Amino acid sequence: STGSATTTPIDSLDDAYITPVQIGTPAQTLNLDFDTGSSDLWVFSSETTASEVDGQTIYTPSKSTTAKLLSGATWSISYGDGSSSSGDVYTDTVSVGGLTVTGQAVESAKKVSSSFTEDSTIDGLLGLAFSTLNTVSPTQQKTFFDNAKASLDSPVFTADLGYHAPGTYNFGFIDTTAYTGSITYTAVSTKQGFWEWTSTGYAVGSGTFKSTSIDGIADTGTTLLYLPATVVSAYWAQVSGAKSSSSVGGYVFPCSATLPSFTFGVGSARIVIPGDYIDFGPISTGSSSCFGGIQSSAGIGINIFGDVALKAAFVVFNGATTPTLGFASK
Repeated sequence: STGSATTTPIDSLDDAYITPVQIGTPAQTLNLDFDTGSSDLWVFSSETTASEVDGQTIYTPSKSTTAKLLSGATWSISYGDGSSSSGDVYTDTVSVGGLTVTGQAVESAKKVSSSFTEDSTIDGLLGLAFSTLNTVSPTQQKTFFDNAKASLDSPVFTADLGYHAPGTYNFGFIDTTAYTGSITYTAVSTKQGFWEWTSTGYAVGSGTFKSTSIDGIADTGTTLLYLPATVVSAYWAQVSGAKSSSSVGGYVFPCSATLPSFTFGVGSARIVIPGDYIDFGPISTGSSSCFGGIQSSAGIGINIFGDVALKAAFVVFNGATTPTLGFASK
């Protein structure tokens, strides 16, 4: 089997992407944030504290003839950005782009943090990291991909995120029309539960490539590119007037600037992030100070190849017995 679904930016900055997901019978369609950095499929629901729901579409398990309470199961998650959610668990039928999993754990939120409430466009998350990170207790549950894997034509999914435009998540096949040149594959460590890999280096604009190993995670659920402070300083040094602002919480730059590109290495291959992808607009409405899309990972504890990086590439998440990651230009 295969599946193919369009993923759409939630706003004009590409802060996140939402993908429609069918849950239950009859289908209840929710727009979920596909997150290769976590492993829970959780949704706003009829059980979510009413004051914590603000415009989201909810899953109502009592209206699904295929929903079953997973007795005794609870979940609770905290994300790298300080947001969190928790609740109980149902199994139900879940379909993405024509690919159906029966008996998928659907984690129903009883509580969500303010950051989730405030984002009316995101109805929940669909985790695509390794199932070892799933938070369901006392019986850990599998991701949608893990459940689908054996049925797929090939045990892969691909992320093709757009810049200020829709893109595509495919399951079970590689669309050879969706990228240019070849796909370069690189090794993955699953030891921390992530799609963790090592970039071979970077360049700023038309500058020379610096060969250096940068361990990090491919994370569709993180907006920005978080890299070591040395790398990030080298980038922003090429933007007149850019500075790290402790009050704002990262590098800012004059909105009048033209940003240089940023290149990262995948083996001997190179992915070029155009400068415009690094612009996250005014820090507050009407400001001439703009927020940068490349930020320091210092104090996160891990480097993160988030959407800024991934949307410059066609990315293969290869879930073979020994997982690997592939990147192509597009």
